[PDB]
Amino acid sequence: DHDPCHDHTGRPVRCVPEFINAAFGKPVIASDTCGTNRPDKYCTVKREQCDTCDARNHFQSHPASLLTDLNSIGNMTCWVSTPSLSPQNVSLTLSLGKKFELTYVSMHFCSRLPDSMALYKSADFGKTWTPFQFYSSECRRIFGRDPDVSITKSNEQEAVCTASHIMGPGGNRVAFPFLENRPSAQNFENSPVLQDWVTATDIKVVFSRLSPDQAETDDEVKQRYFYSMGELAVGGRCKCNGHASRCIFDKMGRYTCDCKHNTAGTECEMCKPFHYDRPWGRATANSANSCVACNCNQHAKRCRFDAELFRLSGNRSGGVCLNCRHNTAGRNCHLCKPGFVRDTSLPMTHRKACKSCGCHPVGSLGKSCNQSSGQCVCKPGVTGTTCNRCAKGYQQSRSTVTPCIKIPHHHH
Ligand SMILES: *[C@@H]1O[C@H](CO[C@@H]2O[C@@H](C)[C@@H](O)[C@@H](O)[C@@H]2O)[C@@H](O[C@@H]2O[C@H](CO)[C@@H](O[C@@H]3O[C@H](CO[C@H]4O[C@H](CO)[C@@H](O)[C@H](O)[C@@H]4O)[C@@H](O)[C@H](O)[C@@H]3O)[C@H](O)[C@H]2NC(C)=O)[C@H](O[C@@H]2O[C@@H](C)[C@@H](O)[C@@H](O)[C@@H]2O)[C@H]1NC(C)=O
Ligand SMILES: *[C@@H]1O[C@H](CO)[C@@H](O)[C@H](O)[C@H]1NC(C)=O
Ligand SMILES: [Ca+2]
Repeated sequence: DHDPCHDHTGRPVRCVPEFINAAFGKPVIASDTCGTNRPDKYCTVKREQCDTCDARNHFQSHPASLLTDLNSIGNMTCWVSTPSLSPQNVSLTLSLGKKFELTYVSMHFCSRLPDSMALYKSADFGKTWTPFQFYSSECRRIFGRDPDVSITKSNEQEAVCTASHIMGPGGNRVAFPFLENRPSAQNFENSPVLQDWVTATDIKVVFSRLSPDQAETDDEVKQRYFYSMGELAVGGRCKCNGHASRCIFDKMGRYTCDCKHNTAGTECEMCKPFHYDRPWGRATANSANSCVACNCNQHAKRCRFDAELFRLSGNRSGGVCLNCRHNTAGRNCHLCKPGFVRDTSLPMTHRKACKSCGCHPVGSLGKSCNQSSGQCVCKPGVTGTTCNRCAKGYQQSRSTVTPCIKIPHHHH
C-alpha cells in the first residue's frame, strides 16, 4: 500500500513508527498486591472510606493489570499494594518487549501521592537498570542526590531528584518528559547521548516511602499506608533508526521493526547481507542513508565492508567481494584470475567472462597471459598464441627449460 519509507518517486526517506502509549495492554509485574494471601482492609479519605481487597473476587481485586487497561471516565481501576505500616521496596516492572524511544512516563495515582519513588529503565530486557528521575521530600538522605540539579551540556543524562511533585500541578498525576530541559533536545537527530537517554526496553517504578510518617489498634492506621495507582502510560515510538514505519511480529514470533532501506536487525541498526558498500547510518531528514548493495558482477555470494577502502574511494564505495567464482578476481570480481583473460564478446557478468589463457606450459614462462590479446609469455625460440611451437629456424629439443634450440646450418 503506502510506504512512508519512500516518496512518491520511490526515493528512500526517513520513516518512524507511530507514536503510541506503549504501556497499554502490556503486563505490569508488581512486587506486592493486596489480597494475595488473605483479605485486606484498606481505607482512603475524601470522610474516610474503607473497602476489602481480595484477589479471589473481581469486584474486590486490584491486580497490576489494571495499570495498563482501558479506563472509564469516572471509573478508574487501581492497583493497590498490601497495607503495611512500614511500606517500602515495592516495585512495578513493565516490559516493552522491544526497544522504544521514549518521550514520557506518566503515573496516575489513586489515593495519596507517594513521598519517595524512583524511576528506572532497562535497555537490555531487564538485565540491568539505570535511574532516570527521582521524587522525594528528602532527595539527599533517601536517594543520595541533591534536589533539582541543573542540567548542563555536560550532564544531559542527569537523573534529577525533586520534591516538587508534592503540591505539583498534576495533583495525583505525575509525568516525566525525557527531553524537557535537556540542552541538546532541539538537535536530537545528531545527539547520540540523547538518543541513548530515551532508549528503553523496560521501565521500573520503585516506591520507597508513602509518607514521611507525617500522615485505635495499629491494624487501623495500617489500612491507610499503601501504594496505589490507576494508569501507567509510557509514550514513545518503536526504535527503528529512521528505517521503518511500523513494528511487527515476524514468522518466528519476535517483535521487531519492519526494516526498510536495505537494513536489518531488530532496530534496523545494521545493513542486510550483501548490502555492505556503504557504512550503516541512522536516517535523517536530509537522507535515508539507505544501505547499498555490493557489486560483484554476479560472481560472489557474500561481500564485506572495508572502511579504509571506503575512505580511500572518497567515501563512495567500500564493499569487497568474497570468494569471486568463475575465475574472476578483484574487489568487484571485475578482473580475471591469473591464467585467464577477458573474453571481450561477453559481458563481465557472464559466467564465462574469463576464458583460460591456454598457455602451453613447456613453451611459456607463466600461466598468465596478455590480458588484452591473450598472447602468452613465450620462451626464446618459441612462437604461437599459446607458445606451443618452435619458431622458424628452431627445433624441438629434449630440455624442458629451453625446449627450442637453434637448428644447426639454418641461416638466420
Ligand atoms: C466500574 O466498572 C466495573 C466493571 O464493569 C465494566 O466496566 C464499566 C465501566 C461498564 O462499562 C460495565 O458495563 C462493565 O461491565 C463495574 O463492575 C461491574 O458492575 C456490574 C453491575 O454491578 C456487575 O454486573 C453484575 O454481575 C453479576 C455477576 O457478578 C459476578 O460475575 C461477573 C462475571 O464473572 C464478575 O465480573 C463479577 O465481578 C462478579 O464476580 C450479575 O449477577 C448481575 O446480574 C450483574 O450483571 C459486574 O459484574 C461488575 N464487574 C466487576 C465487579 O468486575 C463497577 O461497578 C461497581 O461495582 C460493583 C461491585 C457494584 O457495586 C456496582 O453497583 C458498582 O457501581 C464500576 N463502578 C462504578 C460505575 O462506580
Ligand atoms: C529490595 O528487594 C530486592 C528483591 O528481593 C532485594 O534484592 C533488595 O536487596 C531489597 N532492598 C534493597 C535496599 O535493595
Ligand atoms: Ca486502570
